[PDB]
Amino acid sequence: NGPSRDVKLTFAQIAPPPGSMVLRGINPNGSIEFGMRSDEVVTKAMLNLEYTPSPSLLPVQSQLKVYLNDELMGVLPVTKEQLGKKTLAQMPINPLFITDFNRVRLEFVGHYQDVCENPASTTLWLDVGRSSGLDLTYQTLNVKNDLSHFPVPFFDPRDNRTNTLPMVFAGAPDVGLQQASAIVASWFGSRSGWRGQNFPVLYNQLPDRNAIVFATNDKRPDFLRDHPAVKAPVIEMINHPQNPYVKLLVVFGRDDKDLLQAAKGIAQGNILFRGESVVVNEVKPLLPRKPYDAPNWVRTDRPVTFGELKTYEEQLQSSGLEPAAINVSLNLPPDLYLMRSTGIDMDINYRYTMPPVKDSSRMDISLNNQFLQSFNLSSGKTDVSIPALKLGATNQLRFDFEYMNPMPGGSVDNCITFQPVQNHVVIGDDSTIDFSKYYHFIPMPDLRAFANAGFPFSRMADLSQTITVMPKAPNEAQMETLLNTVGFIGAQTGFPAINLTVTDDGSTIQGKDADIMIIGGIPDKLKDDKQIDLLVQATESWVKTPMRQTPFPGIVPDESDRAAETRSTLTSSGAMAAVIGFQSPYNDQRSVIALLADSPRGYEMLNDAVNDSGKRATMFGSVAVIRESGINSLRVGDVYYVGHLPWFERLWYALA
Amino acid sequence: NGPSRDVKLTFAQIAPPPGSMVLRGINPNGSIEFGMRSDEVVTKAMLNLEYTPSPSLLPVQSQLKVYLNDELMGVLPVTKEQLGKKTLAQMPINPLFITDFNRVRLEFVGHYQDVCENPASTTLWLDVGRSSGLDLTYQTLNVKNDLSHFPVPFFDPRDNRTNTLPMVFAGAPDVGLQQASAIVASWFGSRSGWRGQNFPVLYNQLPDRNAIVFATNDKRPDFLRDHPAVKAPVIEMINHPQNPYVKLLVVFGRDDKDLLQAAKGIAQGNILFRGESVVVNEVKPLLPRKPYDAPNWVRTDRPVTFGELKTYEEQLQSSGLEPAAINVSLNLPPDLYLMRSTGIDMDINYRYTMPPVKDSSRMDISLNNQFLQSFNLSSGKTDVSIPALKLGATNQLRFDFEYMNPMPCITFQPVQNHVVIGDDSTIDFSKYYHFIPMPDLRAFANAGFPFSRMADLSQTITVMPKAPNEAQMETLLNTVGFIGAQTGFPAINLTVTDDGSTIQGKDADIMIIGGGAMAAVIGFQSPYNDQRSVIALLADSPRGYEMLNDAVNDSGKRATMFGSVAVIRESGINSLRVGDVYYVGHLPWFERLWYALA
Repeated sequence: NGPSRDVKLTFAQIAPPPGSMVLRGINPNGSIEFGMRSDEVVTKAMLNLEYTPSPSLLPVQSQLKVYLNDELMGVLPVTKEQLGKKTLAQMPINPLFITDFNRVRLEFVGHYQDVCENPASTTLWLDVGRSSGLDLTYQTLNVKNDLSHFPVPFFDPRDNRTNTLPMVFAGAPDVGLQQASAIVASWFGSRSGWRGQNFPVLYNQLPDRNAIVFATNDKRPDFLRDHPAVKAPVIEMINHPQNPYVKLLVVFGRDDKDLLQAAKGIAQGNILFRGESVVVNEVKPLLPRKPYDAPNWVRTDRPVTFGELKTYEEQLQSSGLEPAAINVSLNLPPDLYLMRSTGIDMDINYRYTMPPVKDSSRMDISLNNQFLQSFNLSSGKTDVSIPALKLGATNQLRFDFEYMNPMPGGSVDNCITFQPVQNHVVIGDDSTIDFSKYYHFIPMPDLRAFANAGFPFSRMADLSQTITVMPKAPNEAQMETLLNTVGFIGAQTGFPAINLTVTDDGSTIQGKDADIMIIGGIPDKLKDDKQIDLLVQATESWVKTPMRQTPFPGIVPDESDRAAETRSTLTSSGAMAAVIGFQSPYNDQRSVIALLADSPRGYEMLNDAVNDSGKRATMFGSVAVIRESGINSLRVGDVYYVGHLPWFERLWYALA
Repeated sequence: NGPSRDVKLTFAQIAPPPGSMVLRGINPNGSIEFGMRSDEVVTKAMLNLEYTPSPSLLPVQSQLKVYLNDELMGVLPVTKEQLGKKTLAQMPINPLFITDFNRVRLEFVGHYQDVCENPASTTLWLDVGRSSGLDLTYQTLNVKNDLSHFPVPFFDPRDNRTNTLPMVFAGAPDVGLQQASAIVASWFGSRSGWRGQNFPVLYNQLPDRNAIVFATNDKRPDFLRDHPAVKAPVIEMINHPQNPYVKLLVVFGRDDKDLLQAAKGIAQGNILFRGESVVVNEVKPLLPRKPYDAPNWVRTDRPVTFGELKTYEEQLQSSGLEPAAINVSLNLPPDLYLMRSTGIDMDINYRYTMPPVKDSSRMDISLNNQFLQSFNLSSGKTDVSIPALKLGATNQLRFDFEYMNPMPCITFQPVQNHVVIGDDSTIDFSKYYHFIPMPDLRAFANAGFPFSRMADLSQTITVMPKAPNEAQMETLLNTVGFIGAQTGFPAINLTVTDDGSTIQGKDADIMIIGGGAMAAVIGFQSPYNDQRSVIALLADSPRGYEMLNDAVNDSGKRATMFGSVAVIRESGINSLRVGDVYYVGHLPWFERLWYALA
């Protein structure tokens, strides 16, 4: 009935970062994870395995077991012909046991002797290659047009892929339509988060996937011509006119103000979505946002507990003979002034299963893949000071419990066989880390801060102090750039950009206390700015190169190194794009971030760089050149500080 | 369909000859690391091994495991016929798992008993001969003509070999063409610093490899007498007319001024390179270079943190059962005055995994394989003083963390250890002075110091013959590339001349190139300025020029150059200190008085 879709899930993508897995007698389990959308059903599942059982393995006694959601799918005994050789195995997977979240676990049973044997012998291994995969077939279901499960058909949280959500307009959008689409894109990005954002833009065209359609009583796409006129903003979930398995979210309104009201209702009142059509009556902003109040950032009004940092329950606990590391994500306001702090105070309350005798078992605390401190297990609330030099906008805290498991072996005459006992390790939810004793002071421009948190615009999570400058009649590429650059900011903040202001004149921003975002090229007034270190015309580009580009500089800007050495102007037909940042001429505390492209291919490259988190993480400094090869960043230009340092700190640190 | 290249690698750790690599229970791992050029793929790979397993090993329980990027390529179980005898075993390597950086690991699983096994038993060993290695067959690809990867096909950073980059002209170059070629060679040497640099020169002959072609409207090579006339300096990436795998970079311009502008654009504005052709419109300098601002050298204006000495992240940390040594490279300007103070102060912050009980675990600090001082790991700050007499050449600072790994029969899984050297560790060089007697060829052969005091070679004039030969251009390109490699910066402001009358009465250093085979390097004081100097690169025969270039590009030969005059002949390299001795610098009066009194 519904359309089908064949996917191959290679172990290198859905496995631990190495991709491969060596199953031993002491660590016999290894799992892969995959989810299923609420509008899809698996009709055919097959697990292809490429593994090499160790020689010296007893053939029929050594086996490899495959589990799906703790249900046995089959067993692969190690035939004598397979000892020490690469083997190809096809294990069918029953679709009746596939649910929203699915774990496929490989269990290895291994024996090398008919007599006394050591489970931890290093000769009992079976490594599964990363070329192994899980072939799946998905069939789309005809879900009913109910506005409950509102995001589900468009963004499904059970799907870990990039949320590709097309947006359909009648034509070139006006300022109000651009603002409403930006609000919707920001909300969808905040919902999708780490999965990624992608908003293809179609003008008067029906797409082949689930999409959002913006319509007005006057300006509407072709397929909505027969739709009756509306008296209020109406949100309808209708079927695709040609594909009943494709859903359309039609945001209909009398005009741009009605569409804006509907977008705000989507952003702030989606909990009341029901039926097949909803009319938005009024959204009342009772309370404004405060600086640095993004839901995805660490609160700075009081010490934050580890419970408020975990994203899912049972995250701060691990079990097993060798328990997996515990990871806590620390997201901070990018302008936290930590250049002077000796260290950040962190009180850790950790519980573990004590080994019977004193050994070298320990718990290792690692920040951003760097070892910080170690605590011996054979020893309440421990005080740990983490240096602030390596604290960025996005941080990862890892707690590794290295266990030396002393298992007896008896004597030479008489052996003993033991059953290993698993260990339990817990990091308490009462553990706290304090970030409330620091000020907001950053050496702008910081394209790293931009690409990591949208800082100049995410200082207010609703983007109320941000103005976006767009061309008069933007095309699909420019609208895609705006939607993607708003969606990724929404993803980092966790809050939709309800109060974002989009302008077109380019001169109304004069004398306004707002950070500026430029998409369709720098206006004439700001084009002659002396702080711009990179400008891209249709085919002519010039850049300013710093005196010294240290690969790993300290947090101190070192303005002597950042001084521009030479300015080189080059012209070519090859595509390029750039993101630049400079001080606003109208306010010393404000900033301007401009996304520049010279061609459709340049816009494609810029959009890909914005969408890809890995490509974004490579942006730093003041200018980020995007080419076919990749992204190259320069730390060039003047340094201006945004924030307020009280005179207490300045006087205290004047005398060291 | 392209050319193929065969290489043979050898295990990294191995041992000094005539030793061999032995894998034991403590660390049964042997690794081979190699990088891949972006224009090459591996067509056939194979690991040849010559190993002698211990005669007291359980045969089939003991195995050899080969990994490639943490992917098992195969296993080599020990056989009863192989116990105590030399065994030759081959293991194919799948090219599908080869990436930019590759690691081939040999893992040893050893067993001598069924119960009560001691991992530290002396009977668990596997000797691997030095003849064991990896046989690879690279194949050259036809890469796209994109300047976004501008240096990739000419100088590949992932290539560890010497970068041989032929330079093609149209004839005897003029002064402007010489200057532009020198700028380009300086930039390429700067990009390929610690690896060798060689720039063969051809006058009207296309080469068989990647090359840089300099052409003007009036003067073109024979194969370029079809390109339309250009109205601006143009840099173009084109295929070789008879070999689509060779690739050429064509620097086309109206005249020598346009070629110079294109060279400066290559040196500075390479971040804007895109497409198959770029047009350099204007390279406008804004700021000059201060002395001793070469990026390769340590800062002399403020204390240097260890983070700024890092070439890659995670260099200062190491993990494992026995963590590997941590190496920091220090390049010092070869004029610091260290005849007054005892040494150089160091502040070191290091964190480590504490052993469960106090033992003889220690950290060793080594300077150029010379043991300096050991510290004990038990409780982490540390203040050290380093004597400084290795100016110019690169210095390796090694931190070796040796753990005793005490034994708690009973079988246990060993726990890995983490050692970290802080990025806030500080070494100081800002509060010193610049003073050494200039007429030393060691300073030249190590850093190009008289000319490298300014990275851009602003205060340097080069004198060349009227109609230079291929060898006469090659020596200039080689020396400018060597200076660029030592500095880390292109020589954009280098001045070349054809007649010696311009250098009269100029406050700038002079580098003269002129004339069985004899090659001589002469250094003496500049007549027109007491603080300047002149280094002459003289050679009579073309063979003499060739051996001079070989000496200047060979590190071992450069290490045998000292004094004021060096003479290069087929019998060897001889250098005798002749002439007077004078000093350069700005030593204060009271410091001079204190030094004289001391």
